[PDB]
Amino acid sequence: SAVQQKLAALEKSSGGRLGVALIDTADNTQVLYRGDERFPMCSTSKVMAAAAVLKQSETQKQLLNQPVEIKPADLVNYNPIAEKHVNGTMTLAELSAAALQYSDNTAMNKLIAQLGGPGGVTAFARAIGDETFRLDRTEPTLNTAIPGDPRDTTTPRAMAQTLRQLTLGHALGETQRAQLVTWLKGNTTGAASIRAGLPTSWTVGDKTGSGDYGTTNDIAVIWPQGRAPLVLVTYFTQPQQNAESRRDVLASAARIIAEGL
Repeated sequence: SAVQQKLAALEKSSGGRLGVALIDTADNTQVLYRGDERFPMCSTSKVMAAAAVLKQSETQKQLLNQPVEIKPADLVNYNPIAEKHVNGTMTLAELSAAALQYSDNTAMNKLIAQLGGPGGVTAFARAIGDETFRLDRTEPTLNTAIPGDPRDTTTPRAMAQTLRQLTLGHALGETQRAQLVTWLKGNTTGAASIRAGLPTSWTVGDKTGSGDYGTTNDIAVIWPQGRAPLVLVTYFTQPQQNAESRRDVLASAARIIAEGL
């Protein structure tokens, strides 16, 4: 398709490795570029951790209001929200919001612990049919994004399907699903990524991700005004360990996808 040639040309111009998966829910059509290759998830993994806690709250009705202590030792490299509550508490809801909307790494680590470790996040993925997702480490080491390293990776295809189920399908209860959508729609870190490649009139909920090897990711649900929603995953990684983020590549990929729908 014209789109796959344009995505290939974008990738060639960028010097990196680009992975894209679009699902059009209007007709369930998929557009894939390196859709079955593994990419480091980085902070896009935080969606699965939040969704797993949400699933727990279906049975533990009060779980999200459970206070969790933030101790100094819990603080890692990037904790914009947890920092504000050191030696205090945050609820599991507040921690979920912080992980998704501010990409707080301490918050993410508290969610993993609530789930009994990285194996508890991966287990939820398997439970909802994602056999590709694997979370092996905690923050910040899950962001090393070493070429060839299968730890803490997924594929664009797999993440797109899973993100659809969590947000548009019924992998989660109705209330949990809505809460996740509300959290994603209030993301604050995505203005320069997928959102920058799309019409301003479209509503977007997304979770960005970044790590070493210039890894620059964004996963998003898109509600075009007067049209079925779309799921768009864009993964991008580069061959130099100290490469700079390339959020423009994600916007450009979104723009190329928008040209055709």
